[PDB]
Amino acid sequence: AVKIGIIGGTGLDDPEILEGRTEKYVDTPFGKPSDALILGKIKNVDCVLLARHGRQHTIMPSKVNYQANIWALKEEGCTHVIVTTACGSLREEIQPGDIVIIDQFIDRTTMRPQSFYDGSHSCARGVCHIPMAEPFCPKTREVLIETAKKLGLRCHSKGTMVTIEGPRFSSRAESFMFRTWGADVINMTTVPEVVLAKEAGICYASIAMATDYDCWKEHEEAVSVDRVLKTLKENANKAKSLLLTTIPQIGSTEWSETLHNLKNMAQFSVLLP
Amino acid sequence: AVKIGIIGGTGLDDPEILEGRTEKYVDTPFGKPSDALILGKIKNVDCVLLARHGRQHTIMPSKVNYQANIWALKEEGCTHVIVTTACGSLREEIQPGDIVIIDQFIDRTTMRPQSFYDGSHSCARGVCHIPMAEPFCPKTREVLIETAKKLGLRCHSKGTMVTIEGPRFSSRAESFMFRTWGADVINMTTVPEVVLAKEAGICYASIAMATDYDCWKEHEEAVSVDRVLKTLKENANKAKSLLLTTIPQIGSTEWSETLHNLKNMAQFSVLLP
Amino acid sequence: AVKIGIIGGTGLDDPEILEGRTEKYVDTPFGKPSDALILGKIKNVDCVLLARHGRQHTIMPSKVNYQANIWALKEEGCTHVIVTTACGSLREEIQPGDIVIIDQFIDRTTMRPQSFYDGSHSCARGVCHIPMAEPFCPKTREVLIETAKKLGLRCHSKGTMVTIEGPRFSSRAESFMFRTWGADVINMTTVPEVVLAKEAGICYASIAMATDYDCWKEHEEAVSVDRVLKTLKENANKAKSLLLTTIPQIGSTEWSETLHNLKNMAQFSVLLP
Ligand SMILES: Nc1ncnc2c(CN3C[C@H](CSc4ccc(Cl)cc4)[C@@H](O)C3)c[nH]c12
Ligand SMILES: Nc1ncnc2c(CN3C[C@H](CSc4ccc(Cl)cc4)[C@@H](O)C3)c[nH]c12
Ligand SMILES: Nc1ncnc2c(CN3C[C@H](CSc4ccc(Cl)cc4)[C@@H](O)C3)c[nH]c12
Repeated sequence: AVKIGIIGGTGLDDPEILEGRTEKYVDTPFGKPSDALILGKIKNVDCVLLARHGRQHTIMPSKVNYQANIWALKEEGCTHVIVTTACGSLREEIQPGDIVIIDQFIDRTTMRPQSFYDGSHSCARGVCHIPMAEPFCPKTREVLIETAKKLGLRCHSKGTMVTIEGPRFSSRAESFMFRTWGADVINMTTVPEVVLAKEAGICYASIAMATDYDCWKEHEEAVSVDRVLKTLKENANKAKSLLLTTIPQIGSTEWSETLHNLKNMAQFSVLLP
Repeated sequence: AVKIGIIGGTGLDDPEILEGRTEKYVDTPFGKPSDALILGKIKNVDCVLLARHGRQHTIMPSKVNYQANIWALKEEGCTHVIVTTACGSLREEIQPGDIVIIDQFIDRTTMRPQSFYDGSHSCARGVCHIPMAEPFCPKTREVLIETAKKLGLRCHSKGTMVTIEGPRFSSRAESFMFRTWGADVINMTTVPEVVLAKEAGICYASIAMATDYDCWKEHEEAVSVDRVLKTLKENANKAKSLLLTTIPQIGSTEWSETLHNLKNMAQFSVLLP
Repeated sequence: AVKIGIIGGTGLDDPEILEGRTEKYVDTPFGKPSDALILGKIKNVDCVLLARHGRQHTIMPSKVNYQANIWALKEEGCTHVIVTTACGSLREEIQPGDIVIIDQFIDRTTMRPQSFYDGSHSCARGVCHIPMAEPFCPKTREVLIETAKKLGLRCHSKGTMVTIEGPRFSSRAESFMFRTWGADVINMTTVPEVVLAKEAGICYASIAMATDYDCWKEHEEAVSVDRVLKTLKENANKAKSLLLTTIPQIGSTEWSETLHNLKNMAQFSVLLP
């Protein structure tokens, strides 16, 4: 069965869009999810919705309960998780408003749990070393790409997200260094969400929306909260249209082989006594 | 009004120099400052002095209470914070003994709180994402530069500090990598001091004194505590003269616009419910 | 006297090999070592054996008690610590099965104590800033090199280990970035083991065994637990032969000057009140 966890800036909740809406507060072995899971049906496909920074944004990216979020989506039975994220563009040709279907990351985070297998829980015994060669679901990305071209939206079919610890924005020196590293976009939340998704055997893809060019331009104002907020307001419909047209397609594709493979990868990543 | 917090290796305390000296032990929402604040007047300008690693240097750079230090200077009413720091040179042309008026950093730290807005305190509610495009006060740096040329001291008008976690020094591989990154000087304390200063709406500049060339030279002894200590002893007067001649000038400049701008930046960085 | 702590994948325990075997559970100021120290004699040289991830591998590289391991070896009286480690090759010419006698590292770790001098213990008072220009014992490496050529084994006489936090493997973007950085091999345990060894005045060298090429190859399967495990099984005898032929030689060399120098370096790294 297809069940799609959706994380992020999605006005997808709900009434016209979400049929059979149910609000469910969840307690996981890793503590509390960011907010109540919102459960329902979007065009006859089972979905689960989750606001990353909580009821009206009160928790910093560093202190987001990533373990609880992923574990709670898996336990509802999600086979997919498709997320949305604001990001800074590190390249001229990724303009604010553009979607980037990222395919790689570089971790610049420092204070974040990145495994369920942390020694502390009976649900996750042993040590897990999960492969990250292909951090993002190949077939989901493809649908995301096909669908954005169907929508005639500006879109980059690939890209490397650098995830900074934050909550501060980058210095200029840092911005230029990530440029030399070959990173395309920058955020605060992609790691460890994607790593925990893979540990859980979930197919996970990210819709990244560029909102600013960070601070690397010498003659333009550098990123701020207010500039990200207004760009994000202007452009939020694109990520929303992309998901409404994507979700029909996911629920009408063959998935058993991808999910079987993802399950074995996660299974065989773990070392028991 | 002008009030200048001064952090670091400053024999500025006191008797000839500091008029109207007062020792004040402070308790902030973020715990204890590194040491008692020493309060007084240097050439008719209100100053506040603070030893970064405590009464006779007992705390590692990683465990320095950066939140408490900055918050306590702000609460005394500082409009400026000008700091001094030892550093390793990552370029031949920055010789030991040289001052670098840094203008950028690269964060290599890992275990450090970098925001007052951490979820825990009523004085700092919401999430703060502070811009870091220009981490250091433009007009203060300028005075620092003008004044060092007035002193005929060797000086670099700009520079990128890499801040390592420590307390160890860098491996050679690490030293060469920061070189390829375009870093000029290296230390253990610049981040998060500067980031917390900006969150507080304080104009903050750093006097960086090169003490060694780290370990990148193939045919010279690599950095050690004793080599830094003796270079620092030989060269400590330069940073002291620079501040005595700088402090008159700060207290005689126009500041209201810079501080208004810095206040709005900090104000508009924060997200409430 | 020579006493050699040996950490890692060593079937050196024991009966044919280890004379006068004794199992000793130890309590250090920094908590418990990874496992019981196994104590005895290998070709008439006093050795101490220690399994890094514990009795049948149950602790993640991030949560390994590095402070306890090193401190317990020092307190038994080790003058040397020679370790073995699996690693990913970041260069074509380092083939799986090859030994790399590493000589440098780059730290990509984030959540790890890296000093005994942490403020908390009477055995380690003050702040320690240990030089890392030459993180690995020069004369031990040399014996390791000479001995591998005597064994006619494939061997790289130098190399830069990047130590990632883990427990996940690297993304591809990350793999390529460490390549551009000039790293040769990749692991999860080298830092802070080597840094704590130096703080302790112990001569410390690493036998690194390449087990995989991580994920940088476009047309080969990326690293997994099972691929590392089988390569490691196939190649484990090489690291074992290298140590049996190395250990005679260490116990028959002049060491007093190296250890005196290493002791002064550690001594003079520390700042008391
Ligand atoms: N240059 C940049 N650097 C790092 N991250 C970002 C991001 C990504 N997030 C924006 C956000 C800061 S602004 C914002 C916007 C809406 C709301 Cl409700 C709350 C806050 C952080 O979660 C990271 C966009 N541009 C970035
Ligand atoms: N190559 C290098 N790398 C990192 N940091 C530094 C530093 C900066 N600090 C020196 C200092 C180590 S030596 C010292 C000197 C005086 C006293 Cl009272 C106490 C200790 C650390 O706080 C970082 C200088 N050279 C450096
Ligand atoms: N590409 C790579 N990246 C990071 N580390 C490694 C390592 C080094 N270790 C292997 C090991 C993962 S696989 C393994 C093997 C035997 C046992 Cl008993 C338990 C687990 C981690 O400790 C890091 C090899 N290849 C690596």
